[PDB]
Amino acid sequence: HGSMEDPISRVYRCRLENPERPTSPACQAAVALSGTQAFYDWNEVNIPNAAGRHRELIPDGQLCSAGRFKYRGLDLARSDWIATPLPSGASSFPFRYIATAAHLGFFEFYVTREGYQPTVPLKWADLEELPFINVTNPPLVSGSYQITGTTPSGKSGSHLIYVIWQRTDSPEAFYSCSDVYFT
Ligand SMILES: *[C@@H]1O[C@H](CO)[C@@H](O[C@@H]2O[C@H](CO)[C@@H](O[C@@H]3O[C@H](CO)[C@@H](O)[C@H](O)[C@@H]3O)[C@H](O)[C@H]2NC(C)=O)[C@H](O[C@@H]2O[C@@H](C)[C@@H](O)[C@@H](O)[C@@H]2O)[C@H]1NC(C)=O
Ligand SMILES: [Cu+2]
Ligand SMILES: [Mg+2]
Repeated sequence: HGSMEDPISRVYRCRLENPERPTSPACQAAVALSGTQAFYDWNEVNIPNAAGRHRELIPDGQLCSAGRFKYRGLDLARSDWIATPLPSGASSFPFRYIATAAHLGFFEFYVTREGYQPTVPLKWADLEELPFINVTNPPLVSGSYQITGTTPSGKSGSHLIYVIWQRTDSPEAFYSCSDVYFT
């Protein structure tokens, strides 16, 4: 159980804005759609069944909810999701995935391709084909996994990082969307 902490996922950020009275316009819209309980369950954007079959089980336009109607507020294609500034072509960004319960598993990091439009629902073809980080059981430190990688280098502006956490002792996987701004 968990989600991305840095850059922070939509689901965990909206939780931290308080589901009872959200502060950012995008989270207001998201909580209005999904209701509050989904956001208190920010750590469980999962498919208990995945077994690595992400593209098969998750329809286009439902990447951020992982095809789960419960998390449909995360699929909103808004221009005003709050984004984490991120350098393009750098190896020092402190990536963090907060785990309420650690698991045996690996994390695949994907970024959106050039010419991604935040105003269009996220489709599989909006992401790069290959992950820019794939890491098995990275160090767990103070409740968060610390992950190192090089960000792809010819990027600027509003993008998204999609993190898939596939367990190795279980078919269960977790799915995280993080809004970022390359700069
Ligand atoms: C990201 O990294 C993980 C490993 O940390 C990749 O998963 C592993 O993929 C290996 C092959 O590329 C799998 O091993 C081969 O598996 C079978 C086992 O029966 C053997 O026949 C064969 O000789 C190899 O041993 C390995 O099983 C798999 N590990 C786990 C726990 O699933 C991962 O690959 C991706 O997801 C897996 C589940 C498969 O769908 C892979 O094809 C797929 O590439 C890496 N992800 C990427 C995108 O590269
Ligand atoms: Cu868990
Ligand atoms: Mg690595």
